[PDB]
Amino acid sequence: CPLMVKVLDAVRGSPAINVAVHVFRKAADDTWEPFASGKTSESGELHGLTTEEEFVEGIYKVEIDTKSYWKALGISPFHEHAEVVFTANDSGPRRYTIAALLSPYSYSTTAVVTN
Amino acid sequence: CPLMVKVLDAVRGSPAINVAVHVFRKAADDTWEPFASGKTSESGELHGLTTEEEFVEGIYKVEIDTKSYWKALGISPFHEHAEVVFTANDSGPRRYTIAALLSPYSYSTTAVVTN
Amino acid sequence: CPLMVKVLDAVRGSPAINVAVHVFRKAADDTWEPFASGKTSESGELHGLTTEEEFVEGIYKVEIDTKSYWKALGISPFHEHAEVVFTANDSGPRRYTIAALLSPYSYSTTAVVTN
Amino acid sequence: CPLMVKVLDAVRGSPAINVAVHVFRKAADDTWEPFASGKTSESGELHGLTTEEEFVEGIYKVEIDTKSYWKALGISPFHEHAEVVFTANDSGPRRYTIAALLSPYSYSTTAVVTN
Ligand SMILES: O=C(O)CCO/N=C/c1cc(Br)cc(Br)c1O
Ligand SMILES: O=C(O)CCO/N=C/c1cc(Br)cc(Br)c1O
Repeated sequence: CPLMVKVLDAVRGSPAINVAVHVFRKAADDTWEPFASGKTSESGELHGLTTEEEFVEGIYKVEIDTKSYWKALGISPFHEHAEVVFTANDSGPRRYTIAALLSPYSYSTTAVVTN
Repeated sequence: CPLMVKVLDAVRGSPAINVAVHVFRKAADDTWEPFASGKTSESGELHGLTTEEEFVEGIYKVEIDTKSYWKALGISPFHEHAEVVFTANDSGPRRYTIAALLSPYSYSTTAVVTN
Repeated sequence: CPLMVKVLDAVRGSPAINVAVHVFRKAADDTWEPFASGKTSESGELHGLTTEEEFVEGIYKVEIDTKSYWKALGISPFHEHAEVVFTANDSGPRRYTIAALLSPYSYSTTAVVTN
Repeated sequence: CPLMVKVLDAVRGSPAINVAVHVFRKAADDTWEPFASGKTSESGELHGLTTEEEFVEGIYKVEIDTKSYWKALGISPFHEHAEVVFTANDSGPRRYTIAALLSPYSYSTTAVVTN
């Protein structure tokens, strides 16, 4: 699994479950093309978005739909979504974990990159 | 001043100076139209981007050029940029400060919305 | 002013107002001795804790009473307090700003060290 | 396993490996007594600190030795350590994951608490 997403909720101290995630890849004409999508599980994780073969070099955007998550908990948050944009596999294949820690008016995102 | 940006460097414990910042407004055709831009000051701040008159309700994006910042420091970064996407709302407080705390493989962003 | 504290609330997107903050110095017997304290202002800031004359090199602890802050908002928190422990050094810049970004089950802290 | 620690490095985008962790528990005389200790693994994780039987209600302090970690990478960081202080098991047994994301002049810590 070369691209994984993990989302945590900093208000509740829990995984952020059922968070929609959309992944896009920049095309040769410089526009964002759909690449994969899914929803976080009960553990706040999203696996199985892509394969090593499909996950070629490129610029990828991982959009985490945080606004819908908070609205469903009764909270009107600040951001529309959290966007994570990065070049992938430009020095050969890697495994990426994109993690996000969510609060209504703040989020943090990190990447863990392994061989 | 209704919209300010503050950028900090978590590696050096300092303001992030001379970071390019672009602000976009979402247009009716769903595309991002340039709105304002600048470079952070020696205090890591960018003021004077817009006026109360111009900063009407809508969806805005603040794009912080983090990749060029880390490249100048000789540190290999993960993200192409940091993106902050939000709705400006007239029902809340009048000043929006978008703050970002930068590391090579991580960033945090918060919104401080005050009167 | 060589030591300042700034506290933000990531749930409300606001300064964290009226938060108690205690500063301690490590004594020669390795115990923490009270040094200075106060409550954050309406801007979430606490200034005037010490002077350049008093703020000699040593190990200091800044304890932010986050539990009482969340209790006042009716939100169940995880931590008893946030603790920031550091060595003050005369070889670096002269002003230390200890910033903290608070959520019920998470906090971030950074140091902005400037001239 | 009711108490786990996970540490990430925000500069390198990797687990923080070989980080020393000391856990203390407040005794009836209000002093911190040693409770458990260990080091993070190649995955940045520390398991096996305690058992459900031993991990009774109390106030616990998890001290993550961040300064030694950074010094070994050639970096002189700001903090002496990251301290996480919390009441545990006061509404029955729970499972706690204490996570920390490290940068030289900043860290964030969250808790994931499960039944
Ligand atoms: O395994 C679990 O239950 C959660 C532990 O993983 N933590 C991830 C994580 C932690 C912090 Br602190 C900041 C960011 Br951004 C993260 O993505
Ligand atoms: O006075 C200064 O120099 C700036 C201090 O403000 N801190 C802001 C801030 C702190 C943390 Br922790 C995380 C995020 Br995101 C922030 O935006």
